Amino acid sequence: SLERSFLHEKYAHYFTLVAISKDTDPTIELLPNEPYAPLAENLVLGYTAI
Amino acid sequence: SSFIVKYPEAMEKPVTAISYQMDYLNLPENLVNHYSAYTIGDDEPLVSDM
Amino acid sequence: ILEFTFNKPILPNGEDYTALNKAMSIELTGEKGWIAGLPMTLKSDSGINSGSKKMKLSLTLDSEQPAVVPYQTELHEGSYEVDEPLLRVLFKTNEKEGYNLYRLFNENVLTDLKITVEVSDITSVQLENDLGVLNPQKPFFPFGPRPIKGSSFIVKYPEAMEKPVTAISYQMDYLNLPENLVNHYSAYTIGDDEPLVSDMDYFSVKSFPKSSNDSDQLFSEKSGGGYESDFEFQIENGVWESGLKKELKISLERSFLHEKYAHYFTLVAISKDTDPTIELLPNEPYAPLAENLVLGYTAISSIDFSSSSSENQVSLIHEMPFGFQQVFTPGDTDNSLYLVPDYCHGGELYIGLENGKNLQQVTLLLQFLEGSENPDITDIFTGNQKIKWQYLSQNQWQDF
Repeated sequence: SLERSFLHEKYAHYFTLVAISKDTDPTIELLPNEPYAPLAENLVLGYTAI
Repeated sequence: SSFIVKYPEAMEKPVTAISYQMDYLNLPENLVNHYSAYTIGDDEPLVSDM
Repeated sequence: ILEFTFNKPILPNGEDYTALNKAMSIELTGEKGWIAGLPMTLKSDSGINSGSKKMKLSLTLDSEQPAVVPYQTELHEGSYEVDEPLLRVLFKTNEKEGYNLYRLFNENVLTDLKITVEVSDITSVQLENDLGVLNPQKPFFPFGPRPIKGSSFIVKYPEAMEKPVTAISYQMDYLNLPENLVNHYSAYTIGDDEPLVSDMDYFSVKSFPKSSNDSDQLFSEKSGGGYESDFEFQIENGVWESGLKKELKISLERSFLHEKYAHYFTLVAISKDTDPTIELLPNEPYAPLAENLVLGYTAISSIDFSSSSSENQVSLIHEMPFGFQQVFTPGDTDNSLYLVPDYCHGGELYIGLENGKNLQQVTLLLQFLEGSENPDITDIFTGNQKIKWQYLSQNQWQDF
């Protein structure tokens, strides 16, 4: 189980604040990147019993 | 949220050890730098390290 | 293509393909029965070199011909214990050439058989995405409608993958590709206005079966307008590399920037330094929609009939005037095989008996028309010569 989220719930809030700033001119480097969703493959299992 | 792995053939036996491996697909070059735009308080990053 | 190698030199005078077509006739087991007639004519590269120990046959089938299928007693009307397709060849004994090839092969032992099969213009293939199964008859999105780093495209064709394939390849066309893929993304820049897509190398792939192409670039220039793709694979000894799944898989190194469109669009629109114009707004990112996928392949088998420890996976059957015989089964070895049954000079009469038992006596009356013989023959069973008798056991003739 996950202890902490990947911040999907905050993207809209940070994006907005940068875009409407009156102190700085937004640049691509200041905008938030889309939050990561951990897509995966190749699951392999092994075991021992006695 | 969670992720569950099941394999009845092993679970019905007197298993002493069990393990698994996975690969990720489209992971960013640096997961910490990826969230540098997500800060609180006096511009302190939510994601400080791995 | 079929090659037959023997211990001895077959002929001083070699033979043209038009000579072989007067001596032999070849048929295959297909969907509706035997495939025969004009489609099974030997081609011009077939023939025999005089001093050679090797005979070559060559046959081709049009795309309009029925499929070649495993033998079925209910369809091909016979009684063979064969679970594979059959290729049958008979000699045209009516002709001098047919009769003479039969005699020439009676003693010249066969040692090696090589079989090569080449197939092209295959369209019934199976296609897959990371999202599922695609319909190849309609324009489809390899790598998805919204491609991402790491997404993939897979081509499968079981008929080839079950054979000792030495080579395999395919081709594709793209549909609504922009006039220039690099100029298309000129609005997508970083740092001091430096383009993310600087050239065509941006769009590259990984081939897991280890493609033989000269670069990893996804698009190749079409001799006409637009782009196509081309993927060639080679298997050095016909042996599929252990760990690969018998599928052809391509994956993307870099995305097509779908995830950035909103960000660049916004920044241009809200600029306080410049007035936005249509030339400054980003174009919608491309999704590589495609069609007309075509597959081709080559596979090769080679059998030394005398060698142990070899996968001699072929079955050999002899055709006889009133029946047949299994000669060589898969996995066998031998030292003396022939393509034909051996019939020596003379005459034979066969009598079949019904309802007897293995220890009973049989009394037979032979009623002749006495005197009805040719009086003008000098070879007439002099001395103690007489007619010989034998019985059949396990397909062998045995003396009483």
